[PDB]
Amino acid sequence: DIISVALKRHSTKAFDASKKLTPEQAEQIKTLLQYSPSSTNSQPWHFIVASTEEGKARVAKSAAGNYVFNERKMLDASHVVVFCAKTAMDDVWLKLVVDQEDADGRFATPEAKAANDKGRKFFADMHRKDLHDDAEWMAKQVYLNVGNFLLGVAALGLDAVPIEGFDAAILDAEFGLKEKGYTSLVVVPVGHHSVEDFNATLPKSRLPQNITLTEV
Amino acid sequence: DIISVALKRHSTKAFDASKKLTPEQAEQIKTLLQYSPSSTNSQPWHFIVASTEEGKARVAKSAAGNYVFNERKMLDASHVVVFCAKTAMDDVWLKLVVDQEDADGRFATPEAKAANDKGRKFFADMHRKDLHDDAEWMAKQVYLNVGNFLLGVAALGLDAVPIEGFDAAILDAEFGLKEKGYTSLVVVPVGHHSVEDFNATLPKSRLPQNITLTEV
Ligand SMILES: Cc1cc2nc3c(=O)[nH]c(=O)nc-3n(C[C@@H](O)[C@@H](O)[C@@H](O)COP(=O)(O)O)c2cc1C
Ligand SMILES: Cc1cc2nc3c(=O)[nH]c(=O)nc-3n(C[C@H](O)[C@H](O)[C@H](O)COP(=O)(O)O)c2cc1C
Ligand SMILES: O=C(O)c1cccnc1
Ligand SMILES: O=C(O)c1cccnc1
Repeated sequence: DIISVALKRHSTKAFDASKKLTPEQAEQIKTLLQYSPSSTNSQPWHFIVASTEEGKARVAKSAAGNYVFNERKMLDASHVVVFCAKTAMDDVWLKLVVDQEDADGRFATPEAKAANDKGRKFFADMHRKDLHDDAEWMAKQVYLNVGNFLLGVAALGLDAVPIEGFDAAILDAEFGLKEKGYTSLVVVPVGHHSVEDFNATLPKSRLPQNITLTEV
Repeated sequence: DIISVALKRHSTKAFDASKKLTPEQAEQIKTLLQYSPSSTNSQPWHFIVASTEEGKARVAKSAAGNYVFNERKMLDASHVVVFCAKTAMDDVWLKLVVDQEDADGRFATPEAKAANDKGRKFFADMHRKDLHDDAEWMAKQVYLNVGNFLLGVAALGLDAVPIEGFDAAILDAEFGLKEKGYTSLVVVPVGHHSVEDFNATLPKSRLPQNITLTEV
């Protein structure tokens, strides 16, 4: 069943502009985005969900130059999700997280809450103060969300395609992302594929496990 | 249904060492590892699946020290997956990939294969030659694999826990990954939680959508 989803799922190359998500599906994809796991529950992300013609047109502006070939996808799909990562890990965000966990009832005592904050604060520093790779660290969490989203959407019976071929400088500018602390990394149009999706009937291809997998 | 899977899964803090994956499930998680999508279908990864007592112990060594809280999870879980990313993208691997799609029958003509090879190399060179984010780029694809794997495993009725808290240098050394061209990124113990898993009862917590998601 889930393996069936994983084996039949595919990157749609063309969407049917007349096929939309049901209001229920639309709510579900947002839930998928929100509840993805992340290191220390950092959730260093922001998402832009374009579902209107005007909204999608703005996103598609990022599909120019060498990426015009991805424009149709953004324009024709039902919903287009823009996965964004924070550009820097700050204490105000760290406090926001632990406070949400607290409001959600994950701490039986203030010291348990302090212990959690110190733990998160410890790995955040290791990345920003020591390794100096917090941008990459948070960007990795976003991709993990993307991975969770792609399988999820497929299990909902919806078509989608993860997109890296777009101009992030344009996309960020179009939504003032940098001046808000974020930068776009991946774009994911969602909907139903059209008869023009040649990849819907092509066999899936992956390297043999004897190359990529070792058992011990 | 898959939404329920997303809302119900949780990071397992303790596993029951007596609860092993069935031969079928052990095979499904590998299928899961293999079929994750990736940019350009480059599949810049290698997986180490430890299931014997000795193998899991070797992986566990990487958690000794400042990551002791993650050590038990690695010894008690039925299967422990180590997600590794290629450390550099070489033309041999690009050759291996495009030849697999060919063997799997994704190209109807030689020009199609060449055109695909050309497109894949254009983005590979962009990352290695122009952006020099070659390693981070492949690492991100591995995380996308992780995200897909965590949802999939959960939908399989299995417990798991993503782990960044481990010494990658130790792990890399134990399995001679550096000379092999890979580096460990995240460890994922899979199995069934024991009554010791205090996180199986705590409520899940996530930041509000009114701050993380913009609709247009
Ligand atoms: C992070 C990421 C970015 C990618 N970019 C694009 C893109 O810009 N345009 C496109 O047509 N496909 C894109 N792909 C789609 C596929 O090339 C890869 O998912 C496919 O070759 C492996 O196939 P399948 O997804 O149908 O299973 C990307 C995939 C991932 C995971
Ligand atoms: C890449 C990554 C690394 C993480 N590392 C660890 C770890 O080293 N130890 C641990 O106990 N939990 C670890 N977590 C689990 C989380 O703190 C958890 O994903 C999060 O707080 C949200 O809770 P949930 O997974 O139960 O939904 C990690 C999560 C991700 C995605
Ligand atoms: O999310 C956690 O608890 C965590 C993440 C990285 C390292 N150690 C712990
Ligand atoms: O997988 C692709 O086809 C792809 C990935 C990144 C950028 N452009 C195309």
